[PDB]
Amino acid sequence: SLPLSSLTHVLRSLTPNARGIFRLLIKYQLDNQDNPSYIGLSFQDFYQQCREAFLVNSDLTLRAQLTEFRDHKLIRTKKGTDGVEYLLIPVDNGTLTDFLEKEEE
Repeated sequence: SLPLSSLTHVLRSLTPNARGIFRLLIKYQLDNQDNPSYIGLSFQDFYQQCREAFLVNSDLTLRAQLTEFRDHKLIRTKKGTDGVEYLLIPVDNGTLTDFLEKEEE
């Protein structure tokens, strides 16, 4: 797993909204970490959530952003029973927690 400081270093060269996007995805993973049936959010679901937080306004920009995240190994996808891609972050949840506690006091 990637350490907190490498994670921060990747994120600091992105835009404010990209950081928001990543934090929103963290929050979903951490809030559901004790549920073995949570396998992540679909793109359409996450897109709508990002749109409601004024983090993104097009399919295109979100998709570009997730693709950049994947190349940095900050997202992974897993196909559901339905053939739909579900989004998770392949970083230890302790590290992700520490990240949120720094990104606000």
